[PDB]
Amino acid sequence: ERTMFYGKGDVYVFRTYANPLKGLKQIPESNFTEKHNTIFGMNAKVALKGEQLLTSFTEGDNSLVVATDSMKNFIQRHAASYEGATLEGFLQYVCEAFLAKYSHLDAVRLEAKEYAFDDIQVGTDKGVVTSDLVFRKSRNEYVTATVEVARTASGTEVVEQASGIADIQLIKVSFYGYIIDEYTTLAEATDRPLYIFLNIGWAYENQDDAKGDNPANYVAAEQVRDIAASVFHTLDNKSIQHLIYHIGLTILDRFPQLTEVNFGTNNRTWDTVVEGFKGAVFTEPRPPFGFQGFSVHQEDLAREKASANSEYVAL
Amino acid sequence: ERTMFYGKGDVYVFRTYANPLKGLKQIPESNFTEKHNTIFGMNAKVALKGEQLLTSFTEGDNSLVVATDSMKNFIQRHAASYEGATLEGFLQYVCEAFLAKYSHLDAVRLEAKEYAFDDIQVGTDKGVVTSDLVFRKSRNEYVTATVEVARTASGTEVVEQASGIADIQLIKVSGSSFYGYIIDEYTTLAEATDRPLYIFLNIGWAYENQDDAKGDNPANYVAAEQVRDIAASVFHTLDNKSIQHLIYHIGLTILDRFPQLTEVNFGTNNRTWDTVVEGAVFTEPRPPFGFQGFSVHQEDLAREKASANSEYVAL
Amino acid sequence: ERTMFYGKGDVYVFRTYANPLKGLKQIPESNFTEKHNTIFGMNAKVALKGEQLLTSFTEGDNSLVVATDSMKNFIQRHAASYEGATLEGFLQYVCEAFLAKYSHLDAVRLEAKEYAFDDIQVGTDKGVVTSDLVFRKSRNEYVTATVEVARTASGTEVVEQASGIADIQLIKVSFYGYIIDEYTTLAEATDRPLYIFLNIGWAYENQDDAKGDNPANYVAAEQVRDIAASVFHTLDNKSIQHLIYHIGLTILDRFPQLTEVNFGTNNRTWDTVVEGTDGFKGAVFTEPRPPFGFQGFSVHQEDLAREKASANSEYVAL
Amino acid sequence: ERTMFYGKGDVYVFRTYANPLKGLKQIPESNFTEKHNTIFGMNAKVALKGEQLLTSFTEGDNSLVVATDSMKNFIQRHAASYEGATLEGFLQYVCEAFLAKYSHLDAVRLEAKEYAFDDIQVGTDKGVVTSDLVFRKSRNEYVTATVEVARTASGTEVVEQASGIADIQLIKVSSFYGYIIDEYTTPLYIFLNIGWAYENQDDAKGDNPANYVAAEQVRDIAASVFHTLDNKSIQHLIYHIGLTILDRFPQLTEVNFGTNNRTWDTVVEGFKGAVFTEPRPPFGFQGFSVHQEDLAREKASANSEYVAL
Repeated sequence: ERTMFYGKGDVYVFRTYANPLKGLKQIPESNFTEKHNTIFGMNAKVALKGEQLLTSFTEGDNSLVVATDSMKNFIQRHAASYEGATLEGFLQYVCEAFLAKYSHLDAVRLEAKEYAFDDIQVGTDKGVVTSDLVFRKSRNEYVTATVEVARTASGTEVVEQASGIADIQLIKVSFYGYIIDEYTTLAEATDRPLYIFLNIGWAYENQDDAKGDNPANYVAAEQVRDIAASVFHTLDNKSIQHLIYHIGLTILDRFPQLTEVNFGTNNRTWDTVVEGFKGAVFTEPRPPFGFQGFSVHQEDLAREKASANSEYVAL
Repeated sequence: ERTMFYGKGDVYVFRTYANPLKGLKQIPESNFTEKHNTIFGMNAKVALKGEQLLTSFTEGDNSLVVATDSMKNFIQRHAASYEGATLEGFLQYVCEAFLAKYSHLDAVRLEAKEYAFDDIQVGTDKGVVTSDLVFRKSRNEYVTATVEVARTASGTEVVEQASGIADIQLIKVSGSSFYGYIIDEYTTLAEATDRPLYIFLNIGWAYENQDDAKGDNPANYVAAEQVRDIAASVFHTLDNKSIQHLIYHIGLTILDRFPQLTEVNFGTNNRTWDTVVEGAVFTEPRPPFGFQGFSVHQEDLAREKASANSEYVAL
Repeated sequence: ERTMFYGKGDVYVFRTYANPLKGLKQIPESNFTEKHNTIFGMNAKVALKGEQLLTSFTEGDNSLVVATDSMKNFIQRHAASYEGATLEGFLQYVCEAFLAKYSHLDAVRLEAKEYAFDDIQVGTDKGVVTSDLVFRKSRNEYVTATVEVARTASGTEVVEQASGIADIQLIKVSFYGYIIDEYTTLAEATDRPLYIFLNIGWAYENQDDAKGDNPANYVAAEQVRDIAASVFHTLDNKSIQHLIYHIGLTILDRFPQLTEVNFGTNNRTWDTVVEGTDGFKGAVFTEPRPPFGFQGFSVHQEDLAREKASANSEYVAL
Repeated sequence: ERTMFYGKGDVYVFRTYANPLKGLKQIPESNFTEKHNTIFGMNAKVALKGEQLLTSFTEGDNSLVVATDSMKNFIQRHAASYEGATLEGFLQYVCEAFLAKYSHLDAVRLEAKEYAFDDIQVGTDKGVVTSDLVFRKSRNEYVTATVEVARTASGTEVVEQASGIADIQLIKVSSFYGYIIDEYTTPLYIFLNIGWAYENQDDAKGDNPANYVAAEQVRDIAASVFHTLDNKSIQHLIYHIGLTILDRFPQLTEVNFGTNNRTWDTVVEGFKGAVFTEPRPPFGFQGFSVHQEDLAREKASANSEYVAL
């Protein structure tokens, strides 16, 4: 069962004026209901797979090798012909196109990181308004997706689909009961603002929903980001663990078409230098960071809603 | 003169609930008139100078050495006692405090890079509103400042003061030109009446009256956010003929809005996108970047306003 | 099948004067036979797992929660007590120790990236020699390892063991036959020096070999790096694909106790600006646009056996 | 007196088989006496200056603008024609060539960061030897240089020349006391950037390699002094590194330093059985220059503790 694949990474693709994403589900946690797609940009990574690639390694035979530069061209050209509005839709489109073109391949995997842009405010004769010409390149959180399509008995299918928002970094300016033993740090505890990094991902029950053909069924990463921020703001969390459980429940509650929500976190909380948070001064800690990995599923939500003592609440 | 200084860098200092910056000058290019300072954070770098530091190098004599760790403590404790609202004000406060404490120092230099946070929107029972609890760590543009103070016979004086906004990254999809340049055997670049323009801007300014940067009269304090908004507004409105042309007009506009400034300076970078599918689809270019250094002064603005040939316009 | 773990990352741990690794297998591709371990340093990442952690998430109950800071202390203290000489040995030692201490855990995973130091040459009254005092922090290739241990009904077992060398970046200052279609770039090809990034990993048939208790059976990442460089130097490769197959075969040949070698590559080859006047003499190159070729591949002992049984094999070793 | 320049950065330029640098001065701190230049690569950054560039900013008039893309082409082509062996020589050559081509320029500034490669050992039928074909891209310390050339009534002159080695990171597995104690008071690992200046700037061109100071030699001096000296601080250490460099290379007028203190925190006290970890981010730093006058004074002073191999 050998590992075998090859492809091209850092395939930057910037499509201008892609079809707008409109008609997303209205939720209390967010005002985000459309994504204009004036810039539809990403960093794409494609990998090709198939048993027929073996001799390209074992014999240096390039006869069945699609050149990696050609894969780059293929992706960039398909960005021009794509008529949809979502990252997942674009990746599925491209995967399927590779398989239609190259019969000797059996699977194609696309991973993408959004090359994100913010709308900005500019002063005009009409007052201060949102620019339709100039955008800020954002180095903050960005949308992610992965689609892998493989051949099936009848054609092809998505065998892996991931959607997410990466690099959310939030601090709240307003934890006890752990195991205590010989490994516990012998120093007094101080209160600091909880500072967290979150990567949040989700999975669809019907993967076609990720294509955005019916945007009422598409989950925009920006909505998930807004849910996470809203829950962080409102909940009196007992821990990051407890917080992400409630963020996940809320996402599943707003989007019943999702089967699960997953998290990867960092705790990045500052160290106290001067105790206050009025008048307080903090600084960066030593490098070690706490982290959590956790998935929440519809079964968890159904259990909470059926429970007599659940603490789960939603707007 | 010998080079000689020492200090502490990466002195992260995060003060919570500093005095709010309020009452900034209203300008057409911006709606930014206050900075709440719920988090007032920065990465500071301090350097001490003085002829009396020589033997710490030449003889390893630490007698007159303030430990760099002690400098860190000094800065962090002063972050708690500072009652002002601006980066420049804090830096000058600390410089003067070091000089008051340590008579053997001739000069103290503080540099700072803002540790920036964005306000975010959260869903509540009252609808979607700005959170006063949760903030996003921004990896986008950030405020900068430098203050160096030297001892004098009568007391102390500011020998350098700098203010800026760093790492503005903006794209303008279309409208910018680059043609008319030298065509010789080294020229392979095709002239363009319309090419995508991606700019990186660092903008700085100097005050005629340095105490203005302290923010004690905020009507005379120039917030970096206002400068950023002017830059974006000019980028939006001007049909630029190069980044050189663009930054001249940005500089003029800043000087126009803030007559109390003597100069605006630019350290800027430029990178077009390569076209891969003509309309469009673009991709990242090879590494080389254009760059520019330029300063604009009130004399330039006066010249432009009085000239029958000027193309300078302002809201 | 829920995802559920928590831990501490960027646990930098720098042990001085760990037991030296001595007595490695001599091979033609390498002079590396000992690693003195004057500095035995790494960036460690620990994850704790167990069904009993569930209510820490679902109820905010910290009762069975080992504090992440405590995990950091645990690792750092075990770095002082570890008597072995290998990264894999240390990671397994720590995993097992966590499980012995905390009965409510089902599994513990440790990952580590070496915090690498080079020996350097210094002038002294005896001439230019290797310093035993001063070392360069290296930002080049570095050793990697992962060990995950889980509880069983009758003790514990290793459920994952990984060993590797990361971030080898090599150029050779010395490819055709691809599919050609409408997606082919319509430009003439030029010859450039092949420039590759390699991450190489391996697995042991007998996992205890990784502990280094018999160093003759321990595969040092530095030896693997030296094999890779040597094969790159000698082989007339037909592609990166072809190259890594042969690097893998050679590693398997030298170390029969390995079951597989795996690769992750980048093609980082430059673009031509000025064609050389003769070979690469007088040539000038520059960095390409960002897109990079990559390959993922594993080579197994069965591959080596096939090559040795084949009349048409091109495989050769020193 | 406004600021005004423009140019191109991240101009990666990789020349293969440049003229080897051979015949460097033998010194006790180093075995480095030649640099083969099989790869002669750098990241170059060029800036052009000239009063006649004003209207390119003020009027958007590109008539006298050399496109930054063209500057890139200019540098890369001159890498093919350069026949010397040093970074400084290449930069001066390019600066002079820009000024010869474009009369309306007043000054040209080139900065470069070496794109460094290490020689490596490979096993062959002749045993383990240094490869002549395969090299490792080094992410460790690298050579730097800056040359800026401006016009004179009779031709051109160098108005700035800099040479250095950047990002040396060294730990010593083997003091700091006596500092001020007041209310603010509560395994040495150093980062070094070292630069130097020549009395006769033409020595940087390498036409007489006995007078060329290779950054690798300076690196070897720094390491050797770090190894041998019992330092009382990083400040004290860099003074002695600087004195030593000036001693070996009398043709240098000065050596300058930019440092970091990156020393670890102790977690388990030993250094047998000792365990350390990374500290919080704040780092000490120093800036300092040492001059030939300092060395002459040390070499005549009974108070001096300076020693060299």
